[PDB]
This record gives sequence, C-alpha cells and structure tokens, in this order.
Amino acid sequence: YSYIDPTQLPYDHKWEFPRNRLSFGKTLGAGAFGKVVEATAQGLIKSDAAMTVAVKMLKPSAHSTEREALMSELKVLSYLGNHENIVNLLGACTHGGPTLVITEYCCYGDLLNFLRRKRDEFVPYKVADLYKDFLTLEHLLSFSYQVAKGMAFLASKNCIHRDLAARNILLTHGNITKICDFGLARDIKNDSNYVDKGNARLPVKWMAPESIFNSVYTFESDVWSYGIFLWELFSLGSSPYPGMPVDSKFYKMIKEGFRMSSPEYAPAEMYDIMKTCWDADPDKRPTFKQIVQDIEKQISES
Ligand SMILES: Cc1ccc(C(=O)Nc2cc(-n3ccnc3)cc(C(F)(F)F)c2)cc1C#Cc1cnc(NC2CC2)nc1
Ligand SMILES: [Cl-]
Repeated sequence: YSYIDPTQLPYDHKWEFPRNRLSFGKTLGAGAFGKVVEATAQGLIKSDAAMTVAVKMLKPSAHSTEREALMSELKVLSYLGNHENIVNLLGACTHGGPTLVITEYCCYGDLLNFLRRKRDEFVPYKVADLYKDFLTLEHLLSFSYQVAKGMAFLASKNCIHRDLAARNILLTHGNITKICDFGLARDIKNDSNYVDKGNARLPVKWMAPESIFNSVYTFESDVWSYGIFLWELFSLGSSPYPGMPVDSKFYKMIKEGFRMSSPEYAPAEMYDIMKTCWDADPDKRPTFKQIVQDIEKQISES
C-alpha cells in the first residue's frame, strides 16, 4: 500500500455521473483486464452540448483483484482532487453497473509517442516557421518542470506513483503535460519496457534498486523513476539503457553503481539532476520540491 491505504479513502459522491449519458467511441488503449475508451458525455456541462471525455473501465476478462484496484484508483483520484499537472478527473459511475472513471480527453496523446514523432525535427535553440510545432529545448525544460511539480503534489498527498515514465504522461495544447497512470489499460504483457520478474511484469529500467530487490516504493523511489524519465525526455524518446537486456548482469551493474551517460540533448544541469535522482542512497536523492526549485532557476537563466 506504501503510505496510505486506498481502500480506506472516501469516494465523494459529487463525482457520480449517470452512465446512460455516456456514448462510447473508439478504444484508446487496452491491457489484459482494462481499457480506456473515448466517449461523449451528454449533460456533463450545464449546456446540453455533449463534450468528449476518456473513460477507464474493466473488460469481462477482469477478476475481483482488478475490480478492487479500479475502485481504489477512483478513491485516490477523488482524494487527490483537481491539480493542474495531473490528468483531470471529471466524474465516475459506481452504481447501476461496473466502475467507470471519467477524465478529460488530452488531444496530443502520450509524451513518449510525441517525442518520437517530433525527434527528427527537434530544434535546440530558436524556431524561425512557428506554425510547424517543432519540438524545442524550451519545451523539454517546461515538460520536466511540469512533471516535477505534479510529482511534488502527489508526494505532498502521500501518494506514490510507482510507474512514472514518459508513456504515462499525456499532452494537451500549448505543451501542457498531465501525469497519468494507465495501469490495467496498458498491454504490459506485450510491452518490452515491462519485464518478467518473479510472478509480476514490471518497468525495471525505471525502478530504483531498493524497489527491485525488496519491493519497496517510497517518495525516493519515485524520484529515481523521474531521473529515468528525464533521460527519456532529453534523448527524445529513446528507451533507457539501450542495447542492454534486463538480466542478472543488469541488476548487478545497477546495484554496483553503473549509471547511464547523459543523453545527446540534455543540458549539463539537467543531467546533474539525473545523477542525484540515481543516487544509491535514497536519502541523498533530491525531493520533487527541490527538483522544482532547481528547474525553475534553469528556466529563468535560459
Ligand atoms: C480515463 C482515465 C482514467 C484514469 C486515468 C489515470 O491516469 N488514472 C490514475 C490512477 C492512479 N492510481 C492511483 C492508484 N491506483 C491508480 C494515479 C494517477 C496519477 F494521477 F497519480 F498519475 C492516475 C487516465 C484516464 C485517461 C485517459 C486518456 C487517454 N488518452 C487521451 N488522449 C489520447 C490521444 C488519445 N486522453 C485521455
Ligand atoms: Cl474481454
């Protein structure tokens, strides 16, 4: 559970929304047991106008474990409340059928795919041509700032993410990021970034050593994952530890202090943050609040 028990968190019934007022559309993503579909919600706004949303729900393949996980997810999201760097919960459907979790629809998709389709036209300094929506260094700095602020908020609410990575960051217009957790709606079975370890399938390359070797998730283990996320960002969407399978050698090398080199586009001061995030001692890692103050100053001087 880490610090808080989600089952004990309350569900504010102000979120409850009539499920008959949702019309399901295309599936945006799906795992073994859950999925996220695009939908239109009628009467979500005071005007009769229907607005587009995203809905997370379980599949008929799901078991009692996944049913509780989705309800626990809803409790956590309601407990967190609205925050600008987090995907916006809009409503939920809890009675009259299965649990539905309704969030905003983010038009530009996940950050990892965004980085990969923008990689070839990346601009390190200035854009002449503005209409092309070229990815810039200024954008990457802002991305890392917004995600750090979002994680500082989660930390202040005693919430551990456990799967922070570019694939779990959504993008809206103006290059605003929203931290997400697609969880059961991601096909982790066939995603090479998740690795068999014991009876589970885990994002090992994003995980801190203490998490790998004794399944502990802390404030500080999320900070490790953030450092890996920065490497993704400033490599423009590359997979971490390239050409290096997850095996006994990988775990040994990480435990003995091997760390990635700086990605091709990382400012030296952003790489400095990565190295501290990857400190073997979790107490020497920075906090998300400290990371926010660090990046803020970098942007000032940019
Ligand atoms: C519908 C939905 C429901 C829930 C979430 C979600 O993130 N839940 C979440 C859960 C936990 N949690 C805690 C404990 N157990 C789980 C923690 C976090 C947080 F905040 F900590 F990160 C979040 C996301 C969506 C979505 C979407 C969507 C996809 N695609 C596009 N658009 C692209 C172009 C097509 N837009 C929107
Ligand atoms: Cl199914």
